[PDB]
Amino acid sequence: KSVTRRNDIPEAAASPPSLLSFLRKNVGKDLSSIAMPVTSNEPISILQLISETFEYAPLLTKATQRPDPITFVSAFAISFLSIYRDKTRTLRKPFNPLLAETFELIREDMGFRLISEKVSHRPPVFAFFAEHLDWECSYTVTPSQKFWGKSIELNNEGILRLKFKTTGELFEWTQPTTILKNLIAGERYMEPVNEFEVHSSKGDKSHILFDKAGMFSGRSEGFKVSIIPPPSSNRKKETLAGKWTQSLANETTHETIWEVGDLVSNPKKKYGFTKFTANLNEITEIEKGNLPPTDSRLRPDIRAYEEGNVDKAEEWKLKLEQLQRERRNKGQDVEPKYFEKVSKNEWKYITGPKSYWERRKKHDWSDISQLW
Repeated sequence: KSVTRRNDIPEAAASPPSLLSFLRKNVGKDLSSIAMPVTSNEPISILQLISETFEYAPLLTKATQRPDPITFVSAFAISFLSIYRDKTRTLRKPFNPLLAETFELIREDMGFRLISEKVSHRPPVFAFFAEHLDWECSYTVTPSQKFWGKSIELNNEGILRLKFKTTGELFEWTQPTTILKNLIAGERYMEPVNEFEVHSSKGDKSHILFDKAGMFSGRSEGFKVSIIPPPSSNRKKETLAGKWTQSLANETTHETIWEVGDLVSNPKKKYGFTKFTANLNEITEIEKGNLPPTDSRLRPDIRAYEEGNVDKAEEWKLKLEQLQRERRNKGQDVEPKYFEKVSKNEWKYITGPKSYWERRKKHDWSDISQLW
């Protein structure tokens, strides 16, 4: 089957405040814990933002059908950076999810479904489990940030664990470090820095290096990928090259491996959102009447903000934060329901009759409290 998606969002209803303005007043605790006006946000939650990691999920499906899978897994690993191609996207940040807030994403068109939940508040920890007939991916992540004096370093702490359900081959990697520049003056923007590697359980390794730029060459957009197969294997060494803002190709054959999709119309007025981003917070026939009380699509502050009702969005943002603080101080914080902690910095999807997907089949949410 299929569903018609909006592929668009209302234009931003307010001008973007300056992040630096808040950094100077909160010298110490960074962003995630700082009381920010709703105007500093974009209309999605962090769970929805991280779900964009799967915008190009078909690359994973293609990987399970190719002899050199790490080439496509590498493309997939780098692809998420493309959401920042329109610098407008770097002006605001997603809403901080509430503890126990969830976000499901079923994309029949790409053959996968994803479920996510905020499993810890201090520090923030988000758990993700994406499944396709031929692959699945787990991720326990904690976003982090540290200003270097003029620029801020952004990182997602946690290993993305991909598993081919066809062969069992595993791939792992930590998302690359990115930097937010021009916080003082000019047009703010983000760019990846340093390098990172993707590792296969079969020995293969991929080394991704981003071009260095920090004084003239403008925003760094290019990168190179060196594929190194293990010895005694029939796979050979290969190199890939491209720009995370546009495409990636095999340097030897010049064959295109990945290309960016579309942004919404007039993106400068719509947070620089991709069509995929614009579709994250939409309730379609897929979700209607099937969501637990905790889905990000049900948050009133995000919804009001999306629809341009700023004053109401601010009031709701404060209200949700206040309700959570009250629950917390009483020692009555809500416990996550769909993931279980297996170790330090590692959560795992709970299977069984009370799993998210099993509950969804029968609207079994009677034991799920209303966070707002």
